[PDB]
Amino acid sequence: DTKEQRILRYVQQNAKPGDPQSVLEAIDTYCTQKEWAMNVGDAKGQIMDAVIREYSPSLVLELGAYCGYSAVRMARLLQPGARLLTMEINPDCAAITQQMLNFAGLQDKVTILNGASQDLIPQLKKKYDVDTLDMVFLDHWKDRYLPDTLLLEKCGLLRKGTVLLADNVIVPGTPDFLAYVRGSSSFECTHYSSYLEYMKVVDGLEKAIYQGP
Ligand SMILES: Nc1ncnc2c1ncn2[C@@H]1O[C@H](CSCC[C@H](N)C(=O)O)[C@@H](O)[C@H]1O
Ligand SMILES: O=c1[nH]cnc2c(O)cc(-c3ccc(F)cc3)cc12
Ligand SMILES: [Cl-]
Ligand SMILES: [Mg+2]
Repeated sequence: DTKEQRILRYVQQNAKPGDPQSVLEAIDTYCTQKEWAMNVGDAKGQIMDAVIREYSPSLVLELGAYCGYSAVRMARLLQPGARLLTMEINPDCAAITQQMLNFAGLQDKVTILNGASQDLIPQLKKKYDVDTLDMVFLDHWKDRYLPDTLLLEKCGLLRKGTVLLADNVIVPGTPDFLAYVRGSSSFECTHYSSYLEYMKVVDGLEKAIYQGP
């Protein structure tokens, strides 16, 4: 079996069904004591929780699901009837994420879309009945962050106040995306310095709030 399958099985055997916080703790314990994995983790996750609670977004888009850690982390703090869509290119990972959300009791709040972000984004309005997004979590692949931000804008999915939250802007790093948002009048940017998941290595989140054309 794969690392991701082992993480899910660990959850299943060391967390409580229906209890999101127990799911996060189990994933964090496994990835600290057994095998590292690229979940946003607890240090950055606490900054993410702070953001979610500030904005209480009704519709969140996540780019990059992996095993579902971040989807559990966000979806557990959404208000009733609020929703998360998450896009995942790797079908094995999509199936793990679904099972993770199911285990957590969050499946009614989350839709996992199996496909590439750049193919799915153009289908959100007509196929997923989306108007505009309240928040975007970018956490898929460093080289897609800029192109997919620009695509989201093109497709009319951002509105004044939409919150872009970007993982890994330091490690692996996303220099094109950062230089672009920081230098654009269309974005109000703040940097949240932290650590790479499970590691004593500096990393951070970028918050970029869309301000209109
Ligand atoms: N273009 C793309 N579209 C969708 N998913 C992508 C993608 N490029 C990479 N990915 C997916 O992005 C994920 C990065 S890891 C995501 C971690 C997750 N947000 C968490 O914190 O728990 C991987 O599962 C990878 O398959
Ligand atoms: O590719 C990644 N996508 C999404 N999130 C990531 C993430 O949080 C960490 C890393 C990562 C960081 C250091 C390293 F040595 C190897 C991989 C990659 C991704
Ligand atoms: Cl951590
Ligand atoms: Mg990440």
